Amino acid sequence: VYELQVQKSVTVQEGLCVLVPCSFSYPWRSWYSSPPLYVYWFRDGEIPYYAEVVATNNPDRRVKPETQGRFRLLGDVQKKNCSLSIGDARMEDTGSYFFRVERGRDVKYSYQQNKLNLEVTALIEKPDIHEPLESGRPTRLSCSLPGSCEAGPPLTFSWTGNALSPLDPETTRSSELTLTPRPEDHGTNLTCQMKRQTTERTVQLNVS
Ligand SMILES: CC(=O)N[C@H]1[C@H]([C@H](O)[C@H](O)CO)O[C@@](O)(C(=O)O)C[C@@H]1O
Repeated sequence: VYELQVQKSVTVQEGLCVLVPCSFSYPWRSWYSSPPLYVYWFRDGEIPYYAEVVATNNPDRRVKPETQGRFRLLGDVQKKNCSLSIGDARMEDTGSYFFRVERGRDVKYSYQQNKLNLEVTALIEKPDIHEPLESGRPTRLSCSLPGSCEAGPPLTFSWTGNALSPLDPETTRSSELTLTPRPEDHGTNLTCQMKRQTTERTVQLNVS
């Protein structure tokens, strides 16, 4: 009667985020005596009674400062959803995790058989720049990053290149950038670095 559906292993590139689909079941008669349903995710081998949860829907339970905001329960727990969302992954997050349910004095249960193994790989993904290119046009660029979440603390950008003097010599921190390619700027390496408060992406210009 106590079942938990979730993949056993999961991978995420440090700094990015992933969504761990999860579903769970437990015996519940369903009559009006309806005490609240509290679920938790813990680090492997911790004791429910004394541990700060990595994630929970219990308003009284203290959450690990390290996971506050990065690990969040998605979906309605009242609808069998234990889906987890890990954001701004960190190497420290690597390890095993388990889910627990509690409802009334009777329902209490840790799914120690269905642990969740999380491996935090290194960040190899490169930012992105998203077809004009006319000498004298107000083209606007945008340097974002795939697999990113607005989980942790906002990212920081800084553009590099020789073609950064035609206009503002300081308004180049924004994610998006407006620029009118002045002629001389052709086949010039344009870069965009990023940090989470340092990977980059270099592209070659082309004016016509
Ligand atoms: C009897 C029951 O349904 N739940 C029991 C659970 C689960 O059997 C295990 O966590 C499964 O791994 O174990 C406990 O130690 C717990 O964590 O509270 C006692 C609790 O009564």
